[PDB]
Amino acid sequence: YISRYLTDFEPIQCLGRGGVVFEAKNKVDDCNYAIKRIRLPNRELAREKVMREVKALAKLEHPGIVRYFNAWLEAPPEKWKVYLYIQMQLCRKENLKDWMNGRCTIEERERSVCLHIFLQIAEAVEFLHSKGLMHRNLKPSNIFFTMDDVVKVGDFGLVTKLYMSPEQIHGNSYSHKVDIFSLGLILFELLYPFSTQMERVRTLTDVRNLKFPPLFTQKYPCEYVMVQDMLSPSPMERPEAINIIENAVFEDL
Ligand SMILES: Cc1cc(NC(=O)[C@H](O)c2cccc(F)c2)ccc1-c1cn(C)c2ncnc(N)c12
Repeated sequence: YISRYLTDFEPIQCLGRGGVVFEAKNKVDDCNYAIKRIRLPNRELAREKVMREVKALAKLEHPGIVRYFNAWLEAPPEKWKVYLYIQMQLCRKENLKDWMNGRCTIEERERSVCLHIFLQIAEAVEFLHSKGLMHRNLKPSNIFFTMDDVVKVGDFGLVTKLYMSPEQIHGNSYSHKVDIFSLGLILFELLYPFSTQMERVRTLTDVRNLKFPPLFTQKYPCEYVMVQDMLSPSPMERPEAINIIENAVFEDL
């Protein structure tokens, strides 16, 4: 037995860890892809549950969704069981976190470029919600850029907490509102740069509890009302993905 992945791609490196994610140039077409290797569940309703998802995911086409290419199953003989591969468009190694941690002044955070980036993330989330799907992984380490500076939501589907909503932590991610919450923090962190890791944690932890820096509440007064809405502590209160994109602040960017 020889595995499909090993014959057809020469691996470059590992990009992710949690399933594993590799970089690998396909030999036929000579382009480098992001490849997610999941070890599958051993049960026969846990297997089939997943395989109904890869079917629904592979149908997704949107500008904020990393471009899909292929999926295939393998089952090799271990030396001492059944891995699923997903070939996805490779993305720039510099994610949203990197981008933010490299621009720490109000000046390097232009109000125009920031709202632009955020809208794309919001529009991608609108799409997924309208398809009856939810992200549940919105956070800067997992918001990406394409070679051509297009923003993409990161990995989701196929089954830190500072960007998780409360219910998500102690509950069952119950509603698609958990994504509205995540967007709130992300919008703030874009418009209010940090100096130190401590500052970031202390201030986000506070903004989870609606304790905002007054300098922010002054500087961006509209944005403040949005981030408040998006954080409304009773889930059912928060806006819908659609409502956020239709907010006045997004007009003639
Ligand atoms: C591994 C990975 C997977 C996805 N999967 C999906 O969106 C989503 O599962 C999906 C599947 C199928 C169709 C469909 F529409 C959507 C998105 C992003 C990355 C990614 C992570 N890391 C660390 C990366 N590093 C460089 N490039 C990268 N693509 C990545």
